[PDB]
Amino acid sequence: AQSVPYGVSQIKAPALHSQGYTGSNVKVAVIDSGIDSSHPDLKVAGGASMVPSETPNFQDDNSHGTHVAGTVAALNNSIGVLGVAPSSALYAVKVLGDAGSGQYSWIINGIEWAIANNMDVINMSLGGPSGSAALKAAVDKAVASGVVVVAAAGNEGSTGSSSTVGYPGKYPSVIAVGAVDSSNQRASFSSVGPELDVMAPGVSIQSTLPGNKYGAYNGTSMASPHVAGAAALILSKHPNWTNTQVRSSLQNTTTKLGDSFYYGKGLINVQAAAQ
Repeated sequence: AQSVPYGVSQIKAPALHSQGYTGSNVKVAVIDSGIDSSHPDLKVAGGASMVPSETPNFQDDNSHGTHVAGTVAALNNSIGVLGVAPSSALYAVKVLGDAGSGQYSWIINGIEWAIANNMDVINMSLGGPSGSAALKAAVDKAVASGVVVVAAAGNEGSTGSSSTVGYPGKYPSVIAVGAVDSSNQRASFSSVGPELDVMAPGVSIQSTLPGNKYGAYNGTSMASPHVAGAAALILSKHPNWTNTQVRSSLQNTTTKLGDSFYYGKGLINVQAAAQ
């Protein structure tokens, strides 16, 4: 029937959930490649595409769009699983190409559109080994206005001690998510860096998949979605709170996991950060 995903209880959205807050009047933009709107677990509120050749923003070939948009917010009924901002207003913003189309200029005008309709929560479960002057220009802008910009830190590992968190995650106005498992070990593929902010549910995180389906993925970019929603709902309770009031209540309440550079602050606790 309907199933609670191991990472959702493990941070504790459902403490906030049975408290009544699910992020009804919150919006998370899911900055990926799509979001099937005929998926029985998803209610998408709207969005757009920033990909030139891909009309529908509600066409996801690459499958990750939908996958991600499900730790964030699958159903509330008797089918599939259980999202973690299960009540958000969710904005399908497309900037990825099928196959994996990487145009940085797609990425930026994506934050944009996001700025322009008042997004409260921003989620980018992408990034790369090179940056760009603009990227981190905008990146500043969304938080400036008052958006909380949340990304995947990235899926490298070590390479000695320098740092494999990628862009826009490395740029400090962002909350970069490292993956842990249910035993709060950091996943061998989770990037390491100074610039690593918190740790989250990234291994075998099962979510929504097109054609009446669901499935599971290992990703610094499956954790990144837990993280974004704790925040919704943080906001749902303290909807008056600043974009910064919020980062703060997030950095300083996790669960400590292990040295800062594999783990960051450790594990994000929705119930501690919420109140």
